[PDB]
Amino acid sequence: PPVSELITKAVAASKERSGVSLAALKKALAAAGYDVEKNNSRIKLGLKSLVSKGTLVQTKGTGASGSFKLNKK
DNA sequence: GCGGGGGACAGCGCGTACGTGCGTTTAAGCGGTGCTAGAGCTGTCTACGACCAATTGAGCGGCCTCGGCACCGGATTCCCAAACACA
Repeated sequence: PPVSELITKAVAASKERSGVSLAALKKALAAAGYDVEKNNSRIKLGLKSLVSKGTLVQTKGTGASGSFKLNKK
């Protein structure tokens, strides 16, 4: 399954008012058996694609270093 | 021993400052010349310090006193830690 679903599912499972950090996303995907080490660069890209698709709102920071929430709009 | 909160450490981004490279300029390095100030050595003779015996008073041990400082309690003050009002 593509990493955009795994990320969206992790952000939905950890839904809050702040927003899953990249470190929490790493932890959730690793707990989901996804190798976050080798494919970290893929994650940053896929995450960026999800922000560029507007599917994730950046709530703090800039780019992948930030916190993110599912764009309910 | 325990609760917790701040700091250490991890991850990311970015932007500019440092490394690499190239061409030009500059002055370091080398050699060579010349001059003279001063370092190094020597002889003299003289004032200056070591040595010694005698004198003595300055300093050291021993006693004694009191005041400066330590201590205690009581009052004064001064930073504190969130909670509140209000943005």
